[PDB]
Amino acid sequence: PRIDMHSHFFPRISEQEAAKFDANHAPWLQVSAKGDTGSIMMGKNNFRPVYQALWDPAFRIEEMDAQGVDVQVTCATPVMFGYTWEANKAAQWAERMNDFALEFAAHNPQRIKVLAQVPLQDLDLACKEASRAVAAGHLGIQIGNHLGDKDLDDATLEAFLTHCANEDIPILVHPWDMMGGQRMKKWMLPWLVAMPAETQLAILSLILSGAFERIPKSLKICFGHGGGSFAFLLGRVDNAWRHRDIVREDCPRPPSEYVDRFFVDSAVFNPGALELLVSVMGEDRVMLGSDYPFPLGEQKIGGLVLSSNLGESAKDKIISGNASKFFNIN
Amino acid sequence: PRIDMHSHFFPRISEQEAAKFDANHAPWLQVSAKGDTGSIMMGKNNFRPVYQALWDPAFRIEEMDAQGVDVQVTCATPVMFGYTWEANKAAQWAERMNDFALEFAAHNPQRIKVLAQVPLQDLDLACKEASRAVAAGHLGIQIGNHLGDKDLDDATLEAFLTHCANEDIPILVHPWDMMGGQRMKKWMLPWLVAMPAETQLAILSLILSGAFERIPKSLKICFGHGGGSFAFLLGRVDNAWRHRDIVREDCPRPPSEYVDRFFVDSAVFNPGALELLVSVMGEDRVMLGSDYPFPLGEQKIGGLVLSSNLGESAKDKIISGNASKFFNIN
Ligand SMILES: [Zn+2]
Ligand SMILES: [Zn+2]
Repeated sequence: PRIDMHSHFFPRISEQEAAKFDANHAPWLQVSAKGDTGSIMMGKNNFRPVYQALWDPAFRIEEMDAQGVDVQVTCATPVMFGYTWEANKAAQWAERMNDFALEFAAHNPQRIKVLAQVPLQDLDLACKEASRAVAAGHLGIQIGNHLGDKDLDDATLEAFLTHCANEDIPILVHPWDMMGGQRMKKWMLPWLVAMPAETQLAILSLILSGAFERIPKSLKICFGHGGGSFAFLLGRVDNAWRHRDIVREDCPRPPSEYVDRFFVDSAVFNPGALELLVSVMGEDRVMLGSDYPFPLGEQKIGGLVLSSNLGESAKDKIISGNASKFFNIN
Repeated sequence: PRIDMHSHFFPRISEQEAAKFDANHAPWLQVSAKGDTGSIMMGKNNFRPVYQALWDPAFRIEEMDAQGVDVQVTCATPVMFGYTWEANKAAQWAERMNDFALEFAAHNPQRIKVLAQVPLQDLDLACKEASRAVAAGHLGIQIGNHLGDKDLDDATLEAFLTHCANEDIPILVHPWDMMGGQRMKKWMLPWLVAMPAETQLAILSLILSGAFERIPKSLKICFGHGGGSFAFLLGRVDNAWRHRDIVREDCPRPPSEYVDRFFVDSAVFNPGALELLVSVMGEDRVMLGSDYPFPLGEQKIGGLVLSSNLGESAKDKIISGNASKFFNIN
């Protein structure tokens, strides 16, 4: 069988629905002109054109059959996170969005699994929504990689991971709200430079802060897009750790030794990069993920892993065996 | 023989010398307490502790003998760039610094080669200093990777590369003045996350802008630290280019096809990363570089390349043959 554990949905939310939370900032879906083109909206302004597989589970199931994807885990589009909003408002938003998700999956719950969002700007609310959404059927949580200037080393965010660790709740960390200023205005550079940097920064924030020394081993956590550039730049991190005490101050072992504490998806779009990723992380900690249905995703889902020269025992863990164990899927 | 083409110096500049350009912003060297520890200074404030190999060519030659480095190409520490200063002031600074460099190399010009800086905030001055410094003995130019929000696609910076291309002047691009805001305050994250991102951004700015379609093939240009994360994230760039017209708008061929237009050093601190780097760039376009004498440099210069399983014909191009041809060294 074949699991795709990285994919997005966006719910059919009317403009009126969105306007009851925040007319200016709550995103909604406009399936207009000829109803296979939509645009995520915000207030009266467009935000991103999207296509119908983002919102239509019946359509999506047929693309899945075409691709050969038995089970697809899917979760919020990051524009739905709402980490800027007032806490209680965002906890209500998260709850709605996660009901939408379970409604999306209900069309075929055996083949469409969902992960939840949480109102991460309030730790108590966020832990509550995580437990409630997993009880209601979500298989885990998807969070953005940072909360403004708080990166994953910040005690609030570490405490959220530790809550999920203590409840067997898995987490997918997705880059979002990208660093950069005004420098990456063309050619989708934020997605090519800032996004992998964001994800590396999140992994290094956990490692170099010594967060894995405090977070129980039971945490199941996965970083999108192969972990960004993390695996390629790891030798540079180890070298810095061996030669500067300020890099060692909170991290008592070589940084590269902490790759037995997390997972990455396989979406690196290159056979040599995949071979290096599996060399660094081990065949047990890479899961097939496509970023479906977005353009910078993998158009032939699983094609990179299947066409590699990894042993077939490795190919089976990545396309299937690892995400069965990680999310608890049959 | 063995060339190390990435290394830094800093001149014995007094505080009084620095204060005649700018007391607050011009950096100077304080070889104090016990004269093998110095600190780069700025005004009355410290900036970075450095050790004597940064400023002492006689000392440096003995470390070179110890390491087995026949020829070392060295260039400014990026804090000496002065890209913020008023143009004419900075052109005078650059000229002084480049005289210092030739004075540094004069102690053994056959084994110490120098690259120059330029006052990149004025294109006419910058082209003039490049030609004058190469005529006086520099083997090329080292520039920072961006000038504020102008990245290498900006016409000013492309015109500077094109000037050097048309005069057979080689260039080393070094990351500096790192993106990030207030998010990377600990554990030297700017050097681990922002620096490789900066260098990838510089390479992608040339490729995706179509600058290599305008810059003559004669340009010899090298990017520090293996090109940052560029080589690992290249498949992700190609995928984006195949699937979004805005990524193609200025770049008429697949981005990965432009790796025959530039060079990288070999400083990636990991055998798998080096193998992938040589797979992407080819054995002809990677040059041994150490970042000597800094802590995040390679402590056993050339040890990574020599201990690899590259063919010995590949090991010879990288440690020696490529930088002989790139800088014109015997
Ligand atoms: Zn995604
Ligand atoms: Zn350097």
